[PDB]
Amino acid sequence: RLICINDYEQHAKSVLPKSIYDYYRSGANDEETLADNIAAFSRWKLYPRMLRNVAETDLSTSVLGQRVSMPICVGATAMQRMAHVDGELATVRACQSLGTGMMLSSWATSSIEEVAEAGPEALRWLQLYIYKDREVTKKLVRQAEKMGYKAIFVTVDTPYLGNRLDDVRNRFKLPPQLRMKNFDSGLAAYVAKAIDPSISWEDIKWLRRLTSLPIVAKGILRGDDAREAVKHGLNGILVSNHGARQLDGVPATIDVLPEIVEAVEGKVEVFLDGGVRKGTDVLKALALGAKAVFVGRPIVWGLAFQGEKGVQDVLEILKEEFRLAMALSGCQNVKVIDKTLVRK
Ligand SMILES: Cc1cc2nc3c(=O)[nH]c(=O)nc-3n(C[C@H](O)[C@H](O)[C@H](O)COP(=O)(O)O)c2cc1C
Ligand SMILES: CN(C[C@@H]1CCOC1)c1ncncc1Cl
Repeated sequence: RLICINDYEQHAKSVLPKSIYDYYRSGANDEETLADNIAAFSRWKLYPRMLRNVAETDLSTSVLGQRVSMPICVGATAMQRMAHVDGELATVRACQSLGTGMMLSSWATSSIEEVAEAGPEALRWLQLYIYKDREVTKKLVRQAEKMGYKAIFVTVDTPYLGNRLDDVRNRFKLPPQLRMKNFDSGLAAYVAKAIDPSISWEDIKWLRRLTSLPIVAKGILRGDDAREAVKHGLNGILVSNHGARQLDGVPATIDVLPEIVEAVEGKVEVFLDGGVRKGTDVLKALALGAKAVFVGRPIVWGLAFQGEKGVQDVLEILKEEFRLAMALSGCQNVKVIDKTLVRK
């Protein structure tokens, strides 16, 4: 049956209710950036070196000083219990098995404590939204700290929710038995009531003062903004267009990655998400300077197939495709993945 990430999506479309599949699949508006996040990877060509001795491939690396088994981590995707009854608990258990890290949504269908209890040994980070209620926001940060999460990924590209046309058509809502457990389109309305469209760099200053955990700015697409994040004492940039779900017609993340890596001058780690489906996508991102990549939708498709086992399968497929791509390119380890491997 399922031997690559595309097969898991096709499986998920066959088993999920349409409204849930569309919620997960959709991009904003005409979905131009959604297509481009994938197409852009294909424009970057690989220039492999031969005869480098690749018997001993080492995929291991580090994210914000913490060791991981591979530069492939789980990104925040809301409401995972819609895909499988065990939701985020299935995901964290898979991450612990694989030795990689999980970024937990602020809009998870499982709580910060529940997830730390299901994956105590797993590397775990919290994705944070700035709620208009700063007390709620602070409590999330404090819970993350108490529960052994290792970083905060603050999402900065969502002052309002993007317009995903299928969600509006299907009047998207959570199924009845589920809740966001830490507290038109139903989600757009929620965001407008709950999430602060006023946030500015002053609020980044507040958050930097609030916690000593590493903080990564998630959703940066300009070099100037990346340089402002470095100025504010943040510890990494996640180059992201929010899975093409926010402003449509922004570039692919793999296309803006080199500008952001250049802009930060090595002062903080730069990560990428958006369109990662294959081991060669991971290799291209690392050649262009990313430390690691995050995967969103592929994880949800793994849950839809088989909960924890299906998440483990998806991560193992990406791991083995990445191993093979490194080997065929002449790369023994991630430290030797260099800029001459790629050209557009
Ligand atoms: C169904 C879905 C739910 C998402 N939920 C969140 C969220 O709660 N918080 C967040 O910051 N980003 C959210 N994202 C954005 C993801 O963190 C990530 O940027 C994106 O999925 C990466 O692209 P990919 O799906 O092509 O791998 C979501 C993405 C999807 C597809
Ligand atoms: C044994 N494998 C997996 C290959 C993938 C195709 O057939 C076997 C590897 N082991 C060490 N370094 C790299 C690789 Cl790709």
